[PDB]
Amino acid sequence: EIKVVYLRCTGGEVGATSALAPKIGPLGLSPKKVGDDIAKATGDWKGLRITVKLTIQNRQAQIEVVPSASALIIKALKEPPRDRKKQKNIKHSGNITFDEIVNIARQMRHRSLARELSGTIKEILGTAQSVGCNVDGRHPHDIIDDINSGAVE
RNA sequence: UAAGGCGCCCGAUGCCGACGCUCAUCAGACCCCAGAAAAGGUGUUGGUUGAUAUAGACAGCAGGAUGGUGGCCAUGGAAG
Repeated sequence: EIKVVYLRCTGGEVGATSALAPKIGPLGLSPKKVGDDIAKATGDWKGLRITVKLTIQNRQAQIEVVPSASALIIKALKEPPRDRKKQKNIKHSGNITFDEIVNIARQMRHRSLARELSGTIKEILGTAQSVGCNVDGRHPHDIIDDINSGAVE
């Protein structure tokens, strides 16, 4: 029977304290094989958590990845992924390109949960500061960039 | 007449007294004088000052009460 389950996975980094045997266990597939297939499928994040769905069947489960608007910004921030020790105050420092902002805006538009494309850029800029980064100036300046200099199609 | 008094002891309001204030399960009641403070009261009576009201109050009841987002630096999970 077709069943969907949502897992806030670690991504490519394989987890030791797993919460996968509580859910997939009564469904049928080996939860250690569950943890191994998810870590191979996401891949390109390798440092980030993604809320991925698992469209499971009776014989084997399959993988389809759903990135969030906050999940796609930290993806573009090319930072070196570190070791397990996880040094404190990792809060990111860098510059994001303005083309990538429309790239999620077109991606959020295809996911079809938003305002028209003009309104998509503000709800991704409203989360860019929630990611904790700036584009040559924070969203206060981007409100200035939104009005009378809108690069919207 | 003074200072004191004038329900009764106890002489004098047995004034058609005036206007208020206060309810005390510890009421209060006249210099020296014989007993109380800080603090507090949505008890009640005054005031002071500043805001709210046909561009609609204050309660009251009944309705949205979400959303990018189940935000992330993330803690096994924290999605108000």
